[PDB]
Amino acid sequence: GEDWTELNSNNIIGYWSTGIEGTHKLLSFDEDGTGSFGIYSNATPISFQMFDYKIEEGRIYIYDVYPDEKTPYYLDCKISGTTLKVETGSEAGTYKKQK
Repeated sequence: GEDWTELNSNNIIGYWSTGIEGTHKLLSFDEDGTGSFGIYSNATPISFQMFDYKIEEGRIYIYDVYPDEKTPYYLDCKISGTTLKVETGSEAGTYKKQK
C-alpha cells in the first residue's frame, strides 16, 4: 500500500518545500551539521530556527533548538526518496525534496 522506507541519517539529507505562496514553510537537514526550519508569508521570511538532530529511533530526535531552546522530543515521520511525510511537530504535513 503505502510502502515507506526506514527514515535514516542519509535519506533525510537536503532541503524540503511545499510551494512558494501564501504561508509556506521551508526545511533543511545536513548530514554532519544541523537542520534549519523557516516560515514565510507570500514572498517574505518571517521565522527562522535551527536545531541539531539524530535518527536513533526511525524518527527525528530533537534536543537542541535556538534561540528559544525547547524540551527534547521525537518526531514520527516517513520518507521514501523525494516526499517527506512528517506526522507530528511544527513541520507536520508533506514536503518535496529541494536538491
